[PDB]
Amino acid sequence: STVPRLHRPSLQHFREQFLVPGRPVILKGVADHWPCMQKWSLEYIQEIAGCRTVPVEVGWSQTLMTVNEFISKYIVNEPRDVGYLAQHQLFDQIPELKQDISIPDYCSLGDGEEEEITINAWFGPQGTISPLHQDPQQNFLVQVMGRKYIRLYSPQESGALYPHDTHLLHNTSQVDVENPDLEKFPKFAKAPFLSCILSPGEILFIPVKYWHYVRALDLSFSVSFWWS
Ligand SMILES: O=C(O)CC[C@H](O)C(=O)O
Ligand SMILES: [Mn+2]
Repeated sequence: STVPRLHRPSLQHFREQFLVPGRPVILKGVADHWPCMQKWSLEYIQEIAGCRTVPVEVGWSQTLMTVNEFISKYIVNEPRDVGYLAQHQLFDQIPELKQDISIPDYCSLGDGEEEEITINAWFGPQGTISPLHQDPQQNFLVQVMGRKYIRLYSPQESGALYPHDTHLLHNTSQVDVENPDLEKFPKFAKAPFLSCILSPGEILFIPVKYWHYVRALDLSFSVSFWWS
């Protein structure tokens, strides 16, 4: 089915119908007027961040380059390979940018301290893919630029997702969601799921341990908040 979209639900409604039972939802009307939504053009990103070093996932390999280099080589003109400025705490590195986002009020329903929320940037061209995996905290994934196709499988379906057997990769599925090898992974075909296209100004709540797969449909910038 499709992930439900709710306009500014109350704290109590979010807590009781989504957070506690662990059900995904898209929050509308919450981040849609954060400054980032209008300010973060490529040129703005170059002006504020261009000379800073960032980690870039290529393909598979992990490298380092400036933001200006990342934009030149992997975004504009005609890139040779897929590169993704993924899972990077850009807002700790560049506090000016932190002024363009906010901590969602819903995070205060958690048990953790605000100081310990991890804020990551996800900036890349059309076609970046984060394979199906699960994380150990709650997440608000805020879409700023472009759209993402997202598939969500409940932790109750873990047996059908064939996690990798190493402790290191045990949080990641062996299956390629959009082209699954059903000869090797036959249980995957019948596993139920939710999906959405997440658009600018929308927030996706990914419950703790919910399996998620993400493909960028356009040049994309997302900001995740990992919280408890
Ligand atoms: O947006 C992506 O490509 C991955 C999002 C990530 O898995 C998260 O935990 O926020
Ligand atoms: Mn994740």
